[PDB]
Amino acid sequence: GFLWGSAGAAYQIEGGNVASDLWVVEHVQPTIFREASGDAVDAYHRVFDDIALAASLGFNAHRFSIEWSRIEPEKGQISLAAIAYYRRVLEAIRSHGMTPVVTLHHFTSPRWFAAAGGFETRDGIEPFVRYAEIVSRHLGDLFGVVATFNEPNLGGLMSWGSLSKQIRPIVQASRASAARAVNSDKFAPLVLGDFRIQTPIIIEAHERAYDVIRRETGGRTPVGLTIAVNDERAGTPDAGLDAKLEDAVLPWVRARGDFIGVQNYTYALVGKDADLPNPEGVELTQMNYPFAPEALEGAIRLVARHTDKPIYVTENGVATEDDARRVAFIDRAVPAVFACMRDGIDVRGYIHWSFLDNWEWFAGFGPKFGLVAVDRTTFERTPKPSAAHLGRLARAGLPGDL
Repeated sequence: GFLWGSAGAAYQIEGGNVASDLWVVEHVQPTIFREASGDAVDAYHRVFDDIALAASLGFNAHRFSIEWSRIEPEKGQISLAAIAYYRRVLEAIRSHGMTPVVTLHHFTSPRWFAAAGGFETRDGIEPFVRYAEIVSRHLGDLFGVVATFNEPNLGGLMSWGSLSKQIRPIVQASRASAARAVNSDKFAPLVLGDFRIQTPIIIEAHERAYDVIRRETGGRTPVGLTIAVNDERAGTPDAGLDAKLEDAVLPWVRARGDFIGVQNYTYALVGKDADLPNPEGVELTQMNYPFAPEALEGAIRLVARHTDKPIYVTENGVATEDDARRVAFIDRAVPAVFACMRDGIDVRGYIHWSFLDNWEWFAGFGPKFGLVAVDRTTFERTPKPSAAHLGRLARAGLPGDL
């Protein structure tokens, strides 16, 4: 049945991911990271409590990522302890009646992989595939739904914003500093790589990993990818919508796969060659883009205009210090999904970002996306009202129409 879940990503919640490329990036100059990820919210130790709490809130699905840097800290060196740890995670999700939604790659890579150029060179396809195979061999029988890559299209999507053009040389500088730090001519974390180079290479790696995963799970597990999708709206009559979609959406939607994971937060006003500034008058989130749950519908519709694949909402949420606003956002976001399904669009789940307040990459711990707050001295969890709220929406489930 329809999935009702919460989401997290390993690097943003687990803590201690020293083997991951973004750690090196975190500790060089110049600095693009506000704040070290460090311990995040210590979900490495608290994950089982989090799973029991999620089940208890009424969710039937649990999205999490497997951190490749734990499984393969050095090239060709496989951590059986990390594989067993993630198997305990999966079995804990199953034990509490939930469908595991597993992300194999969520922005970060092992240091050596970035140092070899990551996905900016086709040499990067082979290791990922092999990684996707190993985990599939060891854990595949417990997978519920599998996304190979989380938002590999983010670079192309945000290349239409002004921020990315302004910060770009600082990002490339910290890349070069990291490369020096690891004694390499290259350091290319996926989320810091050039989307124009990476997009076809990553797509190729996804289709190969797709075949391998389908093989290792006897074709019984949906395998796909997730992409960031705005509600893209024409901001001037000569909007570059066609070009932006070729840059950021269409190649990913057209790749082989069992579904498209739609991850939407807001709308974008698209000019001729770049996005337009935010319309002022309008409420923003901590991420400094408009508060807009209805955008979800647009996003879904957008994807449905260009594929017949089933759609999962693998991320949807709001960064705010005021949880009442998240309650309103959710009360408007779920009916948007329902509208899309009433028009025959095949949506198969709604997964909220995020379960916990966690480390929001460059912005640090500032942005509060979670249904559950965390004291980062004790790592105690305190559910916000929205947690039990969305829980009750999950129990209510689909309307009679659907």
